[PDB]
Amino acid sequence: TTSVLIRKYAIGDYSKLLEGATLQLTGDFQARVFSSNDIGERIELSDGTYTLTELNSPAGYSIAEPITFKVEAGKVYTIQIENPNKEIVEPYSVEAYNDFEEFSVLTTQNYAKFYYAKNKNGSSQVVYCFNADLKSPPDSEDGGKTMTPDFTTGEVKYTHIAGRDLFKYTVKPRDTDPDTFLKHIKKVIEKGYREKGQAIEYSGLTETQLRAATQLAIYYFTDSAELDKDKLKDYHGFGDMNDSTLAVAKILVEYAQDSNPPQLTDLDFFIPNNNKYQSLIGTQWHPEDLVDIIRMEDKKEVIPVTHNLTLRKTVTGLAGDRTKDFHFEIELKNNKQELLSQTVKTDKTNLEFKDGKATINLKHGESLTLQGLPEGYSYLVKETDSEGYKVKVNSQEVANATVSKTGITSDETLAFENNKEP
Repeated sequence: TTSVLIRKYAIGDYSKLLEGATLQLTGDFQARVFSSNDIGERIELSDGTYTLTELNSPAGYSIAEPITFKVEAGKVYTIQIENPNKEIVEPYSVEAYNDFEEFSVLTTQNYAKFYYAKNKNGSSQVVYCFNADLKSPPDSEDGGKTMTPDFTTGEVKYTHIAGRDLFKYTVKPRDTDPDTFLKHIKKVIEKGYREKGQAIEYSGLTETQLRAATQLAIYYFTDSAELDKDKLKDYHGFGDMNDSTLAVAKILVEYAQDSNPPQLTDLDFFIPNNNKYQSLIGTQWHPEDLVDIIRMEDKKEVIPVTHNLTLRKTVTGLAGDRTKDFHFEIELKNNKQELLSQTVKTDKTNLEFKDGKATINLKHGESLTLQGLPEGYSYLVKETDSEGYKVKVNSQEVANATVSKTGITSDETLAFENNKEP
């Protein structure tokens, strides 16, 4: 039918898959639980809608939001967009190098940034550094036949993935929208230097000079590099770029930023197995070697992208009924103000939200913590059966027993007090 690989990653360090996560794949097919490993969980799936849930995560990491995806006619979709995560079956197996042997000046000195990635067939494709400040790919003295290993982590090999969802690999990006950023890169590669012995459209310019201009045009978007002679003179040896090349670097950026849509549909991308080394944007595209990855990312819980919402009830006054269930109507929306129809897990029994709404009940001294709510979410909680009582939420008189909060960036607590004097 259709092969997929479940891969767990850690946000911010993709130098290895995150092992030790307990995962659960559910179908709308026998549901199963498995452990995250170093290559990915290989699964054959029939057409249908599936859900991947993290039951618990490794020490240090928060529980990730469940991924719901859809298999249909041999393709995978995430919930409906085409699966943006397509990656080689054996990760950190593709060799990329820096051709230390190759000499071609920028003005007075060797460019010395001739980065390549070896394809399955043995050929090399021109690649560019995606992280200006991180280490260049392994030096090679024989055109990619043998590479210099890293002293600490051994041979630096790369996972080959599709260049979709590239925003999250950038250190200091100029753009704020991931789509607009992917647009910008695609178009720089497009009018930049892609092949050895290609026609150089721009007069009075070598292959290595267009190559250099292309690289700087990537840094423009990936690391907010400026295209100014004065500010580049100690910036990674780009002070050896003549004014003719810099101008072509400008043209590439100005083409990227114009409204025309990108002509290239996809590009190869490469991630090293050492997070001190830079990721690499390819000039070519090899969908043959890529399979569908259902890719889940765990965030460190010290800086969490999800949050807890606690509701407590307290009954005060001598006439208050402490063995009474008060009922609360919760309405949740996401970052983009869409009503959440999902399963919110809790410290007690899990809560099925429908049309943004879900109802709970609490007696005096009872509480309930809704867990794993997304960044920037909002609530609207009403106590529906407040008749008779003077209700305070977080010690504030609320005539209608209804309280809201939007763009929630942290844990919150709604401590309801239900007073009733005699």
